[PDB]
Amino acid sequence: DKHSDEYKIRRERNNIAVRKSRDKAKMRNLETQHKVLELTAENERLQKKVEQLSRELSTLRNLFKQL
Amino acid sequence: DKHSDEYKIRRERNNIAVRKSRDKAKMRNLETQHKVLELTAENERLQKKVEQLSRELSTLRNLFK
DNA sequence: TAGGATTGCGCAATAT
DNA sequence: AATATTGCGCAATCCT
Repeated sequence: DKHSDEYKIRRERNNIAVRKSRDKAKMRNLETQHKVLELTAENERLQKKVEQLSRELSTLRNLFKQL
Repeated sequence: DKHSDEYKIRRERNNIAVRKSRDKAKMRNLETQHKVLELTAENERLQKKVEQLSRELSTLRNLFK
């Protein structure tokens, strides 16, 4: 009975739930995009640290090897 | 007119476009989530590398003493 | 069995 | 013209 009164309230409740679910998912996506930005900045920081330490170590090893 | 052949083909083509558009968005969102997993693992790897390089530096510097 | 959460899809207005 | 998006909503199904 798609004309019923009860039917309409059931549909209204689901429509409310749908918007809530969609909002939540779209927010989760936005949070995830933010996480990528955050993780990328951290990845760049770590890359820089690894390079710096690698050069420091290579220089020290060369010193010992030049004895 | 919903009986119009033009209408019928209009709906058929739009339904294809709507589905395509929605699949592309779901794909983009899944990739973004994937990148989080990727970067997380990579950052973990680099951190371990940082720690390893530091141990190697310490070991060598101990030779001075 | 009830009832909210998720998901896929259609429609039609609207944008490109 | 034709395809791409998107607000609104139906219905099935998943989850409590």
